[PDB]
Amino acid sequence: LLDIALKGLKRTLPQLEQMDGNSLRPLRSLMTNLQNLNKQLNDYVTTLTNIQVGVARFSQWEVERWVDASTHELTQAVKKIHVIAKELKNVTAELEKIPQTMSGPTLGLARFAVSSIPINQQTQVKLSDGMPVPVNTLTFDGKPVALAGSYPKNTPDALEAHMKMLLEKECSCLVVLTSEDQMQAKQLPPYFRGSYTFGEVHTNSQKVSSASQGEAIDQYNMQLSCGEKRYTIPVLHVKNWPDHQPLPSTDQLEYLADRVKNSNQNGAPGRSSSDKHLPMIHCLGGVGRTGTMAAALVLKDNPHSNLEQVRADFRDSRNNRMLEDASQFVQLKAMQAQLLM
Repeated sequence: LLDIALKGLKRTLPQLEQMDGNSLRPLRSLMTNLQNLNKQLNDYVTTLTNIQVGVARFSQWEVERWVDASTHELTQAVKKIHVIAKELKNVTAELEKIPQTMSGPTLGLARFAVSSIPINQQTQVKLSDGMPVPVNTLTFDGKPVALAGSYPKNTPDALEAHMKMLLEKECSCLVVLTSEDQMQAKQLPPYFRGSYTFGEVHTNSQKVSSASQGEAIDQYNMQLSCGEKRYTIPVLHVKNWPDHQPLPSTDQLEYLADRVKNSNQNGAPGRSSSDKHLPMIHCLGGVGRTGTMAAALVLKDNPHSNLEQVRADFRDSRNNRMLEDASQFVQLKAMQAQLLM
């Protein structure tokens, strides 16, 4: 059955690949092959096929009533169709490679390759329009703890997706762990500092002098704007946390955990959208320091939590690298000890 869903996909793709805007005024075939394939490969396809392309869904291509629109409104669709097709070439390879584990789809928006920093599928964040982002909803003991991702890739599309997510998921706060020296060594965008326009989203972040005085943290107030929507999310930038290492003292971790918890902490217990009002955390890779920070927030919510289960649950909801590095795990243990004392 896949002999068809593969060849009939190894020819239909290059068709959409080569398509213009008005060249839209294969698609019924492409979806046929996919429906046929319909495991870890099917969920990958389900996600892609579910991305909205014209206030609808690619798995619809009401689309006709919409096409007959402006030259501009069709180019934005074709461009979206190029992105999906590009991704689908992955399924082509996975079949042509003839599947228990599959990272969620990355529309080239991910900073690091999934082969190095994988993205668990079922917990991968998706926007209202179903566009997947390189972020995972870390969960411990069945409950979502934070949105962890790698440092946003330096591309207008990746940053636009990052900000859209911040505004839509209404994250309690943004927590950046990379130092000024690391940011200025890998050229990470200080997107959380000034004013930038990333697509349909505008961001204006002003430093909060009163709370950025300490020699360890710079706090900002970030105002995001998109259409009729507005949303301000506090930002916590840690400057004294060297990569691949724990904080200078166990007290600084606890302090860090406190300020993160004491900056928004909104969100309702047992809420249906357990995906909202969570802190968005990132260092360079969304695994090391990011994992620790998140773990530290777990101990503050409940200092009894089994740190080994925290680690195992963080690995099932993002990847195997969460909390690698013994150095940091030892500090967590120390932290828990004080909280228990």
